[PDB]
Amino acid sequence: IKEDILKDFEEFKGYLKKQVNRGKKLGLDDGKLVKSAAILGDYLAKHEEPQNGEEMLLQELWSVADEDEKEHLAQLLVKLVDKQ
Amino acid sequence: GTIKEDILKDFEEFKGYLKKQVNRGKKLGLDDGKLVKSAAILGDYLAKHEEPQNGEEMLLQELWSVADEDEKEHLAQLLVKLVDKQ
Repeated sequence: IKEDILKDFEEFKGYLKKQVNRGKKLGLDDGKLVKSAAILGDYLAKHEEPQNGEEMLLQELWSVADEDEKEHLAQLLVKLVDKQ
Repeated sequence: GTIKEDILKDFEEFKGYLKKQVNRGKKLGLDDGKLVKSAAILGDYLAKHEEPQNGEEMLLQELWSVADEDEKEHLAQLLVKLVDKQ
């Protein structure tokens, strides 16, 4: 797998992991437990300009997903971030 | 506007490649008097574990690798909706 492809993915995954940590820490600051899926879901709801194919695909998938599909996609994305 | 033209084009090509998978898949089934679902075809496609050629494919394969049986069926369904968009 080309080096450029991998690098874009690792950067993408690192960005999402930082999003989750920041969200969980802020929650902790307010005495609350915040779920990873909720944080990632809020990130996708922001519609940030896609910078790579990963973000472009996620935003397109999000745009055709119903409410239940959105929750499941966010949950699946958490497992991707968390490993995998 | 904000999305760089190349990121869009790459997605358009990616989407076209999936649409290619589906059409051919449906064509093969039709010739055998069978109706094949797009989600089944895209699922078989992801099951091949083809080497990713772009960010779109890389994300899809990584998602597929952590998905349980239900999540795989649902992601394939969502991908069909993405392919048949606009």
